[PDB]
Amino acid sequence: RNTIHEFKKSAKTTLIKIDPALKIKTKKVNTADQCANRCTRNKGLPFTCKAFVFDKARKQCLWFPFNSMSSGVKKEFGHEFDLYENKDYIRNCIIGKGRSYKGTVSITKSGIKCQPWSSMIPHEHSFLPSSYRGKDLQENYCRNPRGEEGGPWCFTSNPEVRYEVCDIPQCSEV
Amino acid sequence: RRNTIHEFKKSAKTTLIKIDPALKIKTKKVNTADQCANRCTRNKGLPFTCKAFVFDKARKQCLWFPFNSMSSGVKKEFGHEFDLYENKDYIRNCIIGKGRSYKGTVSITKSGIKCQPWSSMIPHEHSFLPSSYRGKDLQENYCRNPRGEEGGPWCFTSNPEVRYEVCDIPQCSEV
Repeated sequence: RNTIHEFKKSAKTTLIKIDPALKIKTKKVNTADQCANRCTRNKGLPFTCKAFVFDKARKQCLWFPFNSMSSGVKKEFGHEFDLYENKDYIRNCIIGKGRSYKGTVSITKSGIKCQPWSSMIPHEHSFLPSSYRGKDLQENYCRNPRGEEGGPWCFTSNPEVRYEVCDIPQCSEV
Repeated sequence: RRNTIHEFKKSAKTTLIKIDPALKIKTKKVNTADQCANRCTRNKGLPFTCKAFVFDKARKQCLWFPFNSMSSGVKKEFGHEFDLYENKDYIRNCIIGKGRSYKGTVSITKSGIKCQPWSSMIPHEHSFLPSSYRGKDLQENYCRNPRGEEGGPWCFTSNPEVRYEVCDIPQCSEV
């Protein structure tokens, strides 16, 4: 099957390896969907794939045994690249107030679809990605920029509900 | 309507039961479990956070739940006609310490060997059986650390020369 939509996609982004010892595998392919299928099943890869980048200009896959949180790696802007991270290795639970939560949940506790952080409809705010580096305020994911009690939250697509907390599990719950 | 049926951890012949009648549950007649997965993933038209759904193969319908098997007040229930699908977005994918309570779906050891199914005895014979003191959360070929006996979640290996090996599951506290 196609597994591309099972990854967390960061547009216009790539990863740069700084640690010489880290492995990488690259191959020319037609589409990104093909990179995802191979990463998912580690097809022909001599390591467990945690992420991959598709270079739309060169039409090439770059498979990695690391992701954007790994030491020895640096995230970087690049308009011709799209980064896809295996969600099995993107922490999906919170420890404190969800200060550093980077998961993909984008629905409020009541089920309302979150409003994109870079959007101003329905609500106006000052939570611009630019003003909160390292907070990953991309797409419409639940986040906790200021680190407020409630945990990860988001402005909602419902005009009557400015913002609402999301229902992200505590890592110790089990 | 992309198929998201694989973004869920499946538990056959199982449904969930919850007391608190204050929670909202949605139901709908469908053709396949796949149709139910897409709606939970996108969370379309659901007045709550969809964490799991059950597909009734006898009545060809699904029930979307605001909870999963790990939610308080919820219990599993056997049923030949039911298949439970839990949204992996709410199944903890990192461990704390030795991870005895790990219930994620990683199924490959640290060196990259595909895990042997717990229900299988090939290549390795073992005593980690269903009703034993060490067979509590064993399912499919997922890495597990029964009673936290090893350094972390592990599994019997599909490689005859490697009986077992630990898997590479991230610590929730590191990042």
